[PDB]
Amino acid sequence: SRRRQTGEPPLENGLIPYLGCALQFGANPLEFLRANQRKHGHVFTCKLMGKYVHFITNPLSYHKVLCHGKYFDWKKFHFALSAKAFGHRSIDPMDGNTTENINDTFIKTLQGHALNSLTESMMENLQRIMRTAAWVTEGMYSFCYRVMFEAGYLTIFGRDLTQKAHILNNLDNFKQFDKVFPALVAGLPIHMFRTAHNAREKLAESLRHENLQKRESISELISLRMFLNDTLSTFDDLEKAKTHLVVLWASQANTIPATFWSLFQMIRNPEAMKAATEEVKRTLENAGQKVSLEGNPICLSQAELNDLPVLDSIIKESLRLSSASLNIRTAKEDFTLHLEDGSYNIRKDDIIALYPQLMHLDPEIYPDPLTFKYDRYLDENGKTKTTFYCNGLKLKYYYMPFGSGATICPGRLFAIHEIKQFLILMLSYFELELIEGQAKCPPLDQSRAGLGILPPLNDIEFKYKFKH
Ligand code: HEM
Ligand SMILES: CC(C)CCC[C@@H](C)[C@H]1CC[C@H]2[C@@H]3CCC4=CC(=O)CC[C@]4(C)[C@H]3CC[C@]12C
Repeated sequence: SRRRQTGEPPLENGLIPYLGCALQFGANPLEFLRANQRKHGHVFTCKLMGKYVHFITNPLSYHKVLCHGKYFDWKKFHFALSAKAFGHRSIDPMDGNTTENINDTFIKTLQGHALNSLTESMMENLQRIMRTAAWVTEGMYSFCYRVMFEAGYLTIFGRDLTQKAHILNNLDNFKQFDKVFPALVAGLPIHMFRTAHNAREKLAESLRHENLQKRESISELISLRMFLNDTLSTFDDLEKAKTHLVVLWASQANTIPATFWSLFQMIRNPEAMKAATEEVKRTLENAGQKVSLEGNPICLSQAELNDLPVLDSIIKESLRLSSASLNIRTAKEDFTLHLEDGSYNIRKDDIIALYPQLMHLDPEIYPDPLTFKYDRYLDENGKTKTTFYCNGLKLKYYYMPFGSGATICPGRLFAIHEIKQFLILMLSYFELELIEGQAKCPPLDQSRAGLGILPPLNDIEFKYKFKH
């Protein structure tokens, strides 16, 4: 076994060989870390699934970790996770299967100019899917899944302009595969889950280059990713298809619960709904956009979308409460980490992690942290508030659902645009209400801890009726 040495943080080895604290950590991730915070302070080491994870819990120490250091490796763990879960060979250039910098691929196609067409495509696709008036009762999460999945799929992978059952099949397959994702990350083989195994292979088949080339309006991302698969990799046809499944999962898995919580919190709070309705009404008027189901589709520019402070605040506050990401980096060699709490010795191949849900729900940073306050990221005038403090010091990192530094989601700008577009269209098309307005906020499904946004454990019913 491993023993704590000179300078090294307090070590918690756990009661199980290999797993260590994994079981206890999985049982209640936030309370497990909070209990270790009381027992060991802001810096402690946990043996998890064969690894030794140093947790940095002081929000004032996040900057020393999120920096581009010569001792950190921020790809090796992610690349391995992807390989195991999606069933492709190593995408690490050191392994010689590809020479592609996937980070460069994502930057080039999810940001800058590429973002314009991608944003424009999402708005067209959403409107295609969403367009005597009667009240339709449905599960809010079920609704958000239908709408966001189909729109997201068509925006990223283009349209087959030749078929409704096929969209429904991909939808169902994705639900079946995504259901066992926490187990796949843990190390359990997909073979063990027959339904999910078949689902993953069916998803992969439809994303083969031969099937993708037959589609209209493919994203610059996938068309670049196809080109680089052929030019810079030695992957087989199915492996190439599985690299597109990684991108499908990445574009859907966090957007769907993110969309649910934003929609839910906006309707649940009458104050948030009234403000958002007025903002969308104001924005559409100034852009000369008329909401008509039979006429021409609405068009909003990136500039118009980025100037929605109320919606931005609603999304940010929705993510603040539901984000459960695990910010990880690995030690390249043995070194000493210098933090506000002290100096700690870290060994080679050790993991240095952040669980920013500890910060998002910190009462010292966010007063009444478990309450949804729609204007939490707004000032007196109604402009985005970027100043948050912690024990007197102004915080550089205060909101991290997409991560930060080099370990940041490249799809963040698109993610916020597509949620905004869904909310704009939902407010413009329908009259919205809940089955039980005075019903409790659903508990977060903790089985998805470390994988991004936590979905609700149980779905909430809601009603919608198109406007005249
Ligand atoms: C609410 C929406 C989303 C959330 C909260 C989210 C969150 C994240 C987080 C936390 C990571 C890992 C950050 C880290 O390295 O510690 C990540 C990675 C990534 N996300 Fe997002 N994401 C979202 C939407 C999207 C969308 C719409 C796309 C579209 C393509 C996307 C593409 C990716 C990709 C490709 C990576 C991996 C980057 C790399 O390893 O090189 N994400 N995202
Ligand atoms: C060309 C492809 C093979 C690119 C591969 C991208 C892989 C490495 C990326 C895409 C989406 C990323 C995940 C996004 C969601 C996420 C949230 C977290 O809080 C921890 C890290 C994870 C679990 C990420 C791990 C690495 C993933 C799976």
